[PDB]
Amino acid sequence: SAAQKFVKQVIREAFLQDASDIHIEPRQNDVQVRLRIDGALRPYSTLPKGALNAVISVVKIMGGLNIAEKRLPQDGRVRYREGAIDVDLRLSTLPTVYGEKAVMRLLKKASDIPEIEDLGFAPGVFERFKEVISKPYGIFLITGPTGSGKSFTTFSILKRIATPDKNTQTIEDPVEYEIPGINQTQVNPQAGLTFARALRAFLRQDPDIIMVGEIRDSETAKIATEAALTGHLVIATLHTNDAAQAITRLDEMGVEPFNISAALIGVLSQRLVRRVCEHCKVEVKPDPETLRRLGLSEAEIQGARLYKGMGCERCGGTGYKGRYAIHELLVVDDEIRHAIVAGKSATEIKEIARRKGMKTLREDGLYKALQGITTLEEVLARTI
Amino acid sequence: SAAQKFVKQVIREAFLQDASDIHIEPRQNDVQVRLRIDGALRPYSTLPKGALNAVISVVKIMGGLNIAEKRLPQDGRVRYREGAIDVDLRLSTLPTVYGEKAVMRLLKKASDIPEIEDLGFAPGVFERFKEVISKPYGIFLITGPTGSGKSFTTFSILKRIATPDKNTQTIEDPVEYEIPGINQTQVNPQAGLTFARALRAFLRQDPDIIMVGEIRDSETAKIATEAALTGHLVIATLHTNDAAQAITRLDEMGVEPFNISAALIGVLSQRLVRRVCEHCKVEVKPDPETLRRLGLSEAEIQGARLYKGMGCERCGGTGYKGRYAIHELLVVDDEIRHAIVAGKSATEIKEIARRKGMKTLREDGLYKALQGITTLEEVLARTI
Amino acid sequence: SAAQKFVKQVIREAFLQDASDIHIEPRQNDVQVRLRIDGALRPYSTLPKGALNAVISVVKIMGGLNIAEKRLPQDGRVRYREGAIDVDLRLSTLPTVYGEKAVMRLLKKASDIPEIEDLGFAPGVFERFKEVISKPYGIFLITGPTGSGKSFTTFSILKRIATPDKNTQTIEDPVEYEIPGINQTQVNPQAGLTFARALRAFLRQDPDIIMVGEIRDSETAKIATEAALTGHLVIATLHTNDAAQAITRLDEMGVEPFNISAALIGVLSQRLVRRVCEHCKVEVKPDPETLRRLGLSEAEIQGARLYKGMGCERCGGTGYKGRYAIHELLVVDDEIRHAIVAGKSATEIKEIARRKGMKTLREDGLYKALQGITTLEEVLARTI
Repeated sequence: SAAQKFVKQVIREAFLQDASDIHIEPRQNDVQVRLRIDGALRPYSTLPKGALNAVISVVKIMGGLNIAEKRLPQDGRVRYREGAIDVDLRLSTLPTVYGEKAVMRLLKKASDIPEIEDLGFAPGVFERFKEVISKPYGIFLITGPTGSGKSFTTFSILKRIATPDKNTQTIEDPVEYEIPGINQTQVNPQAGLTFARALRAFLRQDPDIIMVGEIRDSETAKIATEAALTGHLVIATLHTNDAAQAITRLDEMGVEPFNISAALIGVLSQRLVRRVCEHCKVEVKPDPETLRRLGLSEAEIQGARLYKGMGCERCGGTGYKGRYAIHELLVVDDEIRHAIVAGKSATEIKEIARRKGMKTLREDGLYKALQGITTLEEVLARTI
Repeated sequence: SAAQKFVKQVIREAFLQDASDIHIEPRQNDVQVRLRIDGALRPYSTLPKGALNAVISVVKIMGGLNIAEKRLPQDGRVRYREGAIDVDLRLSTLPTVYGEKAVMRLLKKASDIPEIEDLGFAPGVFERFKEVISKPYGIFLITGPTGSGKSFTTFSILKRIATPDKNTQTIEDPVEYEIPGINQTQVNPQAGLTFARALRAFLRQDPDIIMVGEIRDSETAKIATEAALTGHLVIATLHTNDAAQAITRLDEMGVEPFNISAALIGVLSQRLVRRVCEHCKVEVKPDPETLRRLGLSEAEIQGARLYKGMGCERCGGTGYKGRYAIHELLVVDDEIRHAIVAGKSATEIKEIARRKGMKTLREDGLYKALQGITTLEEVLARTI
Repeated sequence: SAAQKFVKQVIREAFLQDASDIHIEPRQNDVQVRLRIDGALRPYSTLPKGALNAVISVVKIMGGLNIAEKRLPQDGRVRYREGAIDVDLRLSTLPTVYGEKAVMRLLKKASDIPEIEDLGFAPGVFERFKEVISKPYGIFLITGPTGSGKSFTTFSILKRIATPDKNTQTIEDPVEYEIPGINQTQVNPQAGLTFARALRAFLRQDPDIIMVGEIRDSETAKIATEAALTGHLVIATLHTNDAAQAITRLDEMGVEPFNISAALIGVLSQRLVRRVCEHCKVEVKPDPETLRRLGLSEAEIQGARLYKGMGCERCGGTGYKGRYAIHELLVVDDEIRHAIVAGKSATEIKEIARRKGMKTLREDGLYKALQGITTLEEVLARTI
């Protein structure tokens, strides 16, 4: 009874709450049910400990798992739908000394991916961003922390450029999104489709745009670079604290600087900071020391403002609803390319880049705090 | 019975005075019982030879081990109590030509998990420990050999962050702490549920917090870090005698250096020394050879104070009263992150960190001796 | 499965437009088939998504792949020699969220068998080509994806050296490069005539020249090696992406390292770079660091004049007009044979040959970029 109601009730709300994840997680006497909302788990409900196993068996069914294989941890995919609700789930079940556990991660659709316009870049760098991502060929990187939008930006760009005339071709594991116009290839070690193999397949597929879900394999750093040189547009993902580091990372991973230089068109770093919920938005003031570090001066600081939430139903009482992306844009030109071929470091490139207009990740963040998206605190609190 | 009371009482003293282990050994009238309090097998008491069977039968009957079996070894788990103590032990016995031997290991209960404030950090390093482990995301490494205090540090941090409202998924083999609010997977080869398989599921299962009791499987090291890279807060336990080299060790475990860089919030190397009993502390010379080897300053020698234990009864007659943890904390800012992605060694990472003010394991320990808590020599014995 | 209707209409159009590739794109509700011409795609037709699965399934049959196997993707060459439409296709059923994408890359026809002077060899690789092919003993291996002219050149070797004084016999799958006056055999796996089996007979013929159309089978790697080992010129297509890697590749395929070195005399990799159409030969004088990092002799980096096609209504506006061959023949001597047994990296064994006069593909292609034939980017794209 309760077990069947339970699985579907949590899943239904997870989509409605836009939880990124659904948890059915057993404890000593009961099961704590939690939804990952705006990047963090919070309680939803509880199951009786007995209901737990009935519940886990039900989700194994929901994801297509082998219901009989209760010794080994398993996973699969739930095409969970309810009325207008439609988000695939990645279901994973696991034994616990407290009974079986199950979690259903929300996977996404083309309709969840923001337009390139919805990504959150400062307008200055955004127009330059669009100019870089619109290039007929060349390396464009999107790098950084969880939820940063490395994936969403990558796909916002890929969808934009996945026009009738372009083989937008990607590497995902499993496919994260359901998107038309783009060949969303899934990594499959049984087939030999490792990330490096999947990019070898990318070139064999005669592509227009590469998407490397994460450039982990050294070979993917090189293949993505080759792709750029071969006349493909290259979009690839890393985890860096800045754009100059991401270029540096292409060299740290073994990509020759003469290719990075010829191929590179721009590097983007990106991260998430909480967004103030509109239903409770209120004007507050910023910390002037941070603002002085931005170069704002007393002259502009005197009129500076930040926003926070007062709390509302939309934000779950936290004052914030969703998180927004912050962007660093290393638009690449001749001086940067001369620095790259020479083998220059992230610091050396960064100095050129800022002189050339590279609004920094931190700066775009603090800027968005100042433009009313967030607070000059959350920005600082989500980096290293 | 005398044996049952003996066992409950020795266990109480062992936990109360901080033994790592309880040693009950074969002797021809009488049985020698020692407690490894503060690392030394301090004498505790004795029993008639026939007590080897009565007392060990208690160790086994409680452990869940077969009493009659005296040829093959056994290893169990018991929640034991007397006086101020109610704490878990591992229970094991050894087949012996002279009659069995039994030793019980001082596991702590979930309810005994210390606040991070209770881990022995001086206020300075403490605030940094707190700031590191409380980072909204990333991996914290806890390192060292038998006698380092890893499980308390490991679980202390967990106590602070894995509230009942947060999803947590822990790997143990077998379970030591249990711990409502946190899902605890016990590794089970019957299934094929390795630490790696346990984490394979944890990753797909999206907990906020991941804990691994021992990073032994390569895949386990990688996954725990993978989550930590972008947003999960991860606690990992492993063997290393240097906070910066620990980074190198995680690289050795198969975790991509770039993954480590992004994930890592800090590394703590630990060691425990004997605390001097207050009621018989002896202010010492201090010894010039011991001091020379350690490098103590006249500022310390002529004003800070080192003590030895003389004997105060309350110390088991050995002059000491419990372990004093010594802590070497590497705080991972983004310069150290750079060093990591750059492939830098402990020397390079440590030198950057010391240039930033990082206190070494010997500097901390010696301070602790100089705080009048421990002995100059106890510190020396576990460092250079 | 029709599916196949489109597969056939598409293939016919792809050849007529000289598309480099066919893209049967699995989509959300349908399948979008696109052709690649001069750096961009154009749509041809669509199929129902259900037809996609039928496409994937039938193309698997076509490639000799298992139609019943869709737990994983498959790939292979399809002998679609449909009269006027007779370019061989590289089938890659790469799995996406919408099913596998049936890419079919176009592999070239005999295209007349050239003299070695018609291949565009630099004097370095040219004279060495002449030297290597003139031999009575040893394997002359050629690399790059079919369509890059491997077999074009492989058969050029025979055209030039299979004189009335020499016993020549070749085996292919299917015969791709016919040469009048030369005895050609086609494999027949149905009979059991693997390449190895044929080559085994070739050993038995005490031939002067033994051709292998594609050294792909493990048995064949061993026998093709024996083909030369036993005292015969062997000429072969080694279907990999690098001449130097081709050496190591025989070892990768299970060929005794020793037999491989005994068996080899020269390995050529070749590619074609897109041309700059004269009009837009803009002398983008090089950054010497690019050229130096490319391993271009200092003498050459100084004489170097890099180009970039402007794009340029006569290209256009890609910056390029058609393709131009570049070459790297690793003439083999004893330094190379040491390296062959060793299984050295492509770069090092190639560099050894480079100093023998083998303008590496990077030196040669770059030299051609440096003359305005092609551009930096194309060279890097083809030579990294």
